Amino acid sequence: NSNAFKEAVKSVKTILRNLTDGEITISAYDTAWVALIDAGDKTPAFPSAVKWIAENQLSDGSWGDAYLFSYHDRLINTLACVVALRSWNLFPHQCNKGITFFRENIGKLEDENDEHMPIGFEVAFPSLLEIARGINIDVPYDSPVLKDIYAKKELKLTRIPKEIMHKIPTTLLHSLEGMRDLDWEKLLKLQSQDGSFLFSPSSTAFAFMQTRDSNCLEYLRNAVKRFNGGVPNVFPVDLFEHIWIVDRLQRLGISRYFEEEIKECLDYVHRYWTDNGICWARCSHVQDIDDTAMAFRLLRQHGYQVSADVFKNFEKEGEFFCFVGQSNQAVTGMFNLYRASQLAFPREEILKNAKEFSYNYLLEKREREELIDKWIIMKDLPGEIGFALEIPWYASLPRVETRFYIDQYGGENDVWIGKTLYRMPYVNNNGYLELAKQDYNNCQAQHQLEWDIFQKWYEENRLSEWGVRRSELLECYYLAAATIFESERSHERMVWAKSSVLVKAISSSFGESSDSRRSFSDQFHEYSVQASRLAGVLIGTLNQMSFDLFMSHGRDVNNLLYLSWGDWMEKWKLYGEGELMVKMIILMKNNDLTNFFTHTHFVRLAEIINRICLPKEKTIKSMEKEMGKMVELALSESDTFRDVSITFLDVAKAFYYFALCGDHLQTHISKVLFQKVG
Ligand SMILES: C/C(=C\CC/C(C)=C/CSP(=O)(O)OP(=O)(O)O)CC/C=C(\C)CCCN(C)C
Repeated sequence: NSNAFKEAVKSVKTILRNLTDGEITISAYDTAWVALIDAGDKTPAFPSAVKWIAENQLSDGSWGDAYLFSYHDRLINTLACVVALRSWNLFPHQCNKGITFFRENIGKLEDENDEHMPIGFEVAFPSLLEIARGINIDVPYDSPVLKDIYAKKELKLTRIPKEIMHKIPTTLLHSLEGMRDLDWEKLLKLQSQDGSFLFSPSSTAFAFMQTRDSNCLEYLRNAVKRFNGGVPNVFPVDLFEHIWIVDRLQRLGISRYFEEEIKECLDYVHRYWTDNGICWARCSHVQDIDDTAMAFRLLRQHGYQVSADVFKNFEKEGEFFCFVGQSNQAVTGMFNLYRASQLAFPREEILKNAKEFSYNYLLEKREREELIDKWIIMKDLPGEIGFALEIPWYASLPRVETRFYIDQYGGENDVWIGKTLYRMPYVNNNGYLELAKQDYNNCQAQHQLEWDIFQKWYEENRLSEWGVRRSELLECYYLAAATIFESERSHERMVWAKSSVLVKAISSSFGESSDSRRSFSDQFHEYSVQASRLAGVLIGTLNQMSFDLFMSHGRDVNNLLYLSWGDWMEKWKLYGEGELMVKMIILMKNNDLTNFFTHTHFVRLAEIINRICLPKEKTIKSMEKEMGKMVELALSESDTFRDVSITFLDVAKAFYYFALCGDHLQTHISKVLFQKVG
């Protein structure tokens, strides 16, 4: 909580409060199509788009992404801008430098092995070349590398279902500028509600040139105004931006700083949610599975009511697809489907099918070394997918997922792929990463203090002689700290860790028979020599914890502590650790939620947790089924009771993670607790 830290938090809040239709970089290709429009008197309709072009040429004469050089991106943006400038006979200094760049680099188009192909390049690029030849621009139309691209365009055009494109909304509307022989009377019926052709400024500019439709013009006027002459390759991106910012702040481990602002963002997303899902932009007649899956997951996680029926439209013969009627299955979309499918409730068959499909799809891509995505160049997509394949959501503890994501997140260096390369500065942001590194390291420093205190407690109480090994001590501390990690929740974190250790000692030391258990239970109330000693350890520890909470927060929970341990002991002697830990955590909270221990919803959750937290595949699957019921109950909870339901889910996930991964935790424990980020 340095001043600098607080100011950084305030800067992220200012971002969140001020989101509108998307902070997205300008596409020179799209700006050039806007700049081509004739106002009606043989002058540009948008002189500020022509100015943008001339002002934003790169020093080598190209246009495009300055920080990620791609021949495809540079050559299509540069050709478009030269066509725009030459068409009006304006800015010849820039126009000629662009022609020089094109002449010198066109032969290099295919030089980069792993270069990602801009969307629609193979139709859009030859189309621009034919415009350029029409206005007599002297570039090498006969460059040898250009034989195979032109062949591809005619092939693509014969495959497009052009009659369907005129009847129902499809993704083809985003790219009309490379097509010929269109029927505008039909296509105008498919205009989006903001005047665009599927949120593409270039496609909309071409439509306007062919139809002079006023609603196309208003979409363009609005975009050119917002971006001071330029336009992006897709706009708006309001839903994409709202959803991805929430996802990134959550995964980076810093979302608790932004609770109010995140609620407002998700209220916005929910306002535009529909029974058919969503795309990147509100109020669309085309939806996509990546936006739909991300919004579904975040809305369900935050307690909004959403139906898994939204996914039905994307399913075909047991497989799932990014868009209806297209074969694309992007790694990132299927990753986001896999994440969403894990929030399925027991009755949601379509998500069970989606979970199987997307898990197996990603497993195969990983095996074949095809974890590469058409929509984005990321720092570490294989790392993200690898973690998701290895650690299901039911086993994913907050600090474990965050510790790995902070090393995967690309910050400002990720680049998205549209018709041209683009950036999303409020999704992919180095300041978020710096805040996340600082916060992670600050919490980790506190955990290291506590780990020293905990080892001193273990040694002073001689717990090694009551059957608790050093390796177990570290596991108990880790599961608690990786779950309840905040510096201000030390009391909850430490009561869970110490309680779990004492249950192990008591069980190891007195759990063998009914006599041994009675012996211990009697000594607890009475406080056989041995049982009295371990009993005093337990009692001393409860007293210290309640005293510390009283001195720090004024809350007296002593009687509550003893009641809960008493209840656990009764059942143990006869024959429920999950429920004991949940009560302990709730007791140490800086408020009073213990009034809920009697509530029907508490009792229901307690019944389920005691079935998860058992005293192997079959056992894991049994736990998952019970987990599924807990999730549905917890996620459907009243706001005041939310903290309690969250606690049940916390404890259960720690148990599930241990059951699944507990044979080989060493690298996770080291990264989470003992290796600083950065
Ligand atoms: C309508 C769009 C693409 C064109 C249609 C498609 C899909 C063609 C791939 S089919 P193909 O395999 O044949 O390859 P090409 O022919 O198109 O080059 C998407 C525009 C939106 C964005 C850029 C925002 C994405 C935000 N999302 C990441 C969250």
